Amino acid sequence: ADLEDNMETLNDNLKVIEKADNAAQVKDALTKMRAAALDAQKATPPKLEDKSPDSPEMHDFRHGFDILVGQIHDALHLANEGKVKEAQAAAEQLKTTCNACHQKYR
Amino acid sequence: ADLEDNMETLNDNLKVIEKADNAAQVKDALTKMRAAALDAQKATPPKLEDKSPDSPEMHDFRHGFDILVGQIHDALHLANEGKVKEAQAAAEQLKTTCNACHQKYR
Amino acid sequence: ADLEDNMETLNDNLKVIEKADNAAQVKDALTKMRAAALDAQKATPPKLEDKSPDSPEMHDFRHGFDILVGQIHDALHLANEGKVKEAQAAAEQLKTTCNACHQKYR
Amino acid sequence: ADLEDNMETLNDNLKVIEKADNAAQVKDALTKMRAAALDAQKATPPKLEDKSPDSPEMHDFRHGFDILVGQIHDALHLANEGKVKEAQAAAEQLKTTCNACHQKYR
Ligand code: HEM
Ligand code: HEM
Ligand code: HEM
Ligand code: HEM
Ligand SMILES: [Ca+2]
Ligand SMILES: [Ca+2]
Ligand SMILES: [Ca+2]
Ligand SMILES: [Ca+2]
Ligand SMILES: [Ca+2]
Ligand SMILES: [Ca+2]
Ligand SMILES: [Cu+2]
Ligand SMILES: [Cu+2]
Ligand SMILES: [Cu+2]
Ligand SMILES: [Cu+2]
Repeated sequence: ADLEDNMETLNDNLKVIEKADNAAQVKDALTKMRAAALDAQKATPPKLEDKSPDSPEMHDFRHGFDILVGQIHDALHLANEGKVKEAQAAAEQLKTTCNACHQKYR
Repeated sequence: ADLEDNMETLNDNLKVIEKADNAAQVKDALTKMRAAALDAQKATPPKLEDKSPDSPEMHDFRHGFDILVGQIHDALHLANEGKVKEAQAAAEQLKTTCNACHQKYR
Repeated sequence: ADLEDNMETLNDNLKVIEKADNAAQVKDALTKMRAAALDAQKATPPKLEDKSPDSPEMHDFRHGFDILVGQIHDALHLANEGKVKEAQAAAEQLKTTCNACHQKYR
Repeated sequence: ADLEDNMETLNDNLKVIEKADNAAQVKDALTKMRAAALDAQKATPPKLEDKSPDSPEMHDFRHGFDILVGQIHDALHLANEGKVKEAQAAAEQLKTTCNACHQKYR
């Protein structure tokens, strides 16, 4: 799985979550998103390939995934409580984080 | 200040950003919006007055401002970089967060 | 309050959490800690008093409080599950965030 | 890599850090520790092999690595700044987290 595969996984599972009916479905999808986000975190994206590995952009890029992983964690806790709609609402709000990184680095 | 006063401050400064010509103007407005958003986050809106404090609705309400504050943060970084048009675009994109909360709780 | 009082409030409420008998007590202390952290966030620390307000040091100083606030939120959620023992553990573990900011800026 | 291989990497790099006479070398070693800790967080340890992942011990276990990675991150930043003494100090303080987990789950 490269960065592009990780992004497919994140995108697909956000949709799985908003379509889901029960807490197990949401938990399973969030867990897949967590793995994909942790995987993507070490990647050098195409738009930063020509920058220093030690650049502020690469630092910030990696931190974008820390934010995303943190928020997935909080959503996963809601799903573990069986709070389907609250967990779905939290997953929906990950989109701001997806967008924030895309605006800078995609 | 109270919730509605915070909301007027958010709306007024969005208009200020829209009309701004330089990065200082935008930075000042975003700074004011951050403070308004943080104040608003502690409020109990009229439609949730008779809901419990850790209720799904109050939890969701508070988290809406977390999302808004994060978006202000990113817009403020652009204004800090002297990127007026980019910061204005980011400020514009805030509106979906305003809209989403209004749809539920206003 | 000033920065020093905010710091005493953080310390004192950690003690309150360690000693707590129930979830309400934990929630109340965590809530106080959030307020203290957000107040401290607005302060200029002695070690950075002569630096610019948008300096990378001031930027990082302010963000240290965001990390702390996020961890307080997570702890509050455990208390709200009635998981007092786990919430107490999470609160004790906040100390690494305290210590990290201290190494740089205290 | 498995739990034990990652743990040896962690221990090896701590010794490297303490041996080192320069910040740049410390930075190199901390980077490898960060990768190793993150690769270890996936694991179920022998002593908790009977538990589910959601259990209080396994939740506490997983968060142990979040604490460690956050500390490695802060150490890395001090090394980035060419602060050899501060980074080495931060590194040796990692052991408290190493030991706190061992005391409970090794
Ligand atoms: C759940 C949140 C996210 C979703 C749903 C998501 C979704 C996607 C999708 C579908 C793509 C490929 C389609 C396209 O290029 O337009 C993509 C690309 C990309 N994303 Fe994300 N993303 C998320 C979070 C993030 C985050 C947090 C970062 C940075 C920290 C990021 C960085 C990138 C980059 C650099 C690309 C371009 C990859 C390439 O061109 O190979 N994404 N994202
Ligand atoms: C930049 C984004 C936002 C803007 C520009 C904005 C603006 C406004 C305005 C102009 C009002 C009219 C109410 C009045 O002043 O009497 C209002 C009300 C309200 N807004 Fe927002 N808002 C924003 C974000 C949010 C968010 C994120 C939430 C919830 C998470 C929210 C919740 C509410 C509520 C509950 C009211 C009704 C208050 C009352 O009736 O006293 N707003 N907002
Ligand atoms: C719950 C975690 C924390 C605890 C228990 C705590 C506790 C304390 C205490 C007891 C002091 C000494 C107060 C005095 O001199 O009167 C202090 C000082 C200080 N703390 Fe913290 N703190 C925490 C988190 C933080 C964080 C996250 C930051 C930075 C983001 C921070 C920045 C500072 C600074 C800059 C001082 C020096 C204050 C001065 O000299 O005026 N603290 N803290
Ligand atoms: C930098 C800090 C750390 C160091 C230096 C360290 C060191 C070690 C070493 C050398 C081993 C023995 C590996 C072997 O079998 O050859 C070990 C095992 C172990 N460590 Fe750590 N560790 C650290 C962090 C942690 C953390 C944060 C946790 C828990 C969150 C943890 C939990 C464990 C457990 C459960 C074992 C038993 C492995 C087994 O028997 O399969 N360690 N550690
Ligand atoms: Ca697909
Ligand atoms: Ca939608
Ligand atoms: Ca009013
Ligand atoms: Ca008014
Ligand atoms: Ca007691
Ligand atoms: Ca969190
Ligand atoms: Cu960093
Ligand atoms: Cu929450
Ligand atoms: Cu920032
Ligand atoms: Cu957790």
